[PDB]
Amino acid sequence: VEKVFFVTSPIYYVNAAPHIGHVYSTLITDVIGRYHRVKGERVFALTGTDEHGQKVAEAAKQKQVSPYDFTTAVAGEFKKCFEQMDYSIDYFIRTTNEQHKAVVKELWTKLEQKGDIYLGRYEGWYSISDESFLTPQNITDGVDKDGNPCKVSLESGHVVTWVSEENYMFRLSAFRERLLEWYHANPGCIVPEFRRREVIRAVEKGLPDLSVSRARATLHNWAIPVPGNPDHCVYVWLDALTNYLTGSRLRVDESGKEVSLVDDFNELERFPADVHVIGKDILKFHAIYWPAFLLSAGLPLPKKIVAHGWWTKDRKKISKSLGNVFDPVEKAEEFGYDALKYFLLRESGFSDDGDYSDKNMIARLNGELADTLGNLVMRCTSAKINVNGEWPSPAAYTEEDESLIQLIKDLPGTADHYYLIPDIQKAIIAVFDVLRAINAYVTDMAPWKLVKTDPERLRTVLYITLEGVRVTTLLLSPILPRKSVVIFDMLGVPEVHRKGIENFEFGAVPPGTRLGPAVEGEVLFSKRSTE
Ligand code: MET
Repeated sequence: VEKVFFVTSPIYYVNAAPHIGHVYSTLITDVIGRYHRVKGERVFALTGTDEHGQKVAEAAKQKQVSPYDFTTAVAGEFKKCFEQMDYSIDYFIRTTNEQHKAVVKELWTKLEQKGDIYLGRYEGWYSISDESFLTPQNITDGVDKDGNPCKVSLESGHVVTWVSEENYMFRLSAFRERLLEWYHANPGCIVPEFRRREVIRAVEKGLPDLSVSRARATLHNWAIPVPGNPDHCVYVWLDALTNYLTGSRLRVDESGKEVSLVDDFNELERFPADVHVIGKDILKFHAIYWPAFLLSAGLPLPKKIVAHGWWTKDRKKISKSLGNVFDPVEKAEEFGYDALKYFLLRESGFSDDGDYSDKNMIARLNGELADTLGNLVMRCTSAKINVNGEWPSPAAYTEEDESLIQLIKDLPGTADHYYLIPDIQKAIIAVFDVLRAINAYVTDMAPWKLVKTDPERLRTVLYITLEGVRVTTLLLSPILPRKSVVIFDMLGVPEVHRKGIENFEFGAVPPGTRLGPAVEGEVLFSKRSTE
């Protein structure tokens, strides 16, 4: 089936200013989308803010201003942050959006008409901070804003409160068997595999029904009224997850504003999501609740959920209160935007909780970006080595030559598979293995000596090196969007050859193609010292 490739980030709570986690989640969403665009597919990448709920309402009361004003301000900080980060997200959705509210009421009504919503009670623990229902097994003793004996979440250490309310209940218990068939029928639907095994384990045990409304007073009336019952507000998470459906139904003008909400998702060809990017902390909502609502509603399920780990800086937890900040915009202004993105995507894979340090950041920048990639691009474009500033016509290939060409021919297929898992770390590693090999070959052939000893041999070496750099750069273009463009400009690659699977093939740029012009004292990535 040919559709718009639909990739999403979570929509983030606006209780506080944007930080590394949100930037990271959205970066992953952005990269996946960028990769599919270079394959020449239609893409719709979505991000946004989760604006209702007790959490956010209470954060706005502590700042002493109205929820409308608070949400709008912090939403503006998220937008500015994501604009500053230089993503290519197609739409930014806000749950306060009036068209989103409409979609929630449709979905709610669908679940009701299906017989999957009844009036009951929830008597149990709740984490306001995580907007999450918890069982006694998932709580323990801790301390509060005072240092008094309270209870807290085992998942996140946030304070939990006991809740005893008449609530509308969704019949989650009835979807155990269908969710299990879904996980087994699609054994790559949740990534990484161990997180997938976690979900199955939990659903195997049993599922209780889920509260999907709350008494209106508890939410400080900052939520979507339940259709036909204004005493209840819709569960912030049922509201939030619906953003994926809403976004799938919004037509967006060139400027980025929503102009229209279609009746049927099939109209825009986006739903269901091909990949939901999320953090491990919200897996249950996406892998258990969401598919269950969708099955209830008769809507198609997503194809993949990819769930990633948390970040630390210098092996310490990130918190401005604890005196350990990690400002991405600041670190990007220092070391470069593409470099920072590279590091975040290279340093840790999804199954791990990565660790930033200035030490390790400078090591990768210098080692991989400058010494391996940058160095190689300057060599094959240098006036010393490439005396005509053109793509030379290759002569006969040696066996060594071919060993390298084979690695390059194989690289796209391999990088492709990793991008589609998705496993961006392994895609990057694959590309740089090929880059290390090209460097080894260039050291080995010593083209600088060939300039005078064997010009005919130089043509071959130089052509392979150029083509290896082009192909590796193309495949890195979702990771280094701006730098890939500089590289292609230096290689003088025509625009048409900078995307499309046609240009994954070795030899797509003809000999005779002219290099771009040099600039006095230019460098791709410049090295930073070890303080
Ligand atoms: C439907 S994704 C909701 C995610 C939630 N607002 C968070 O910040 O964790």
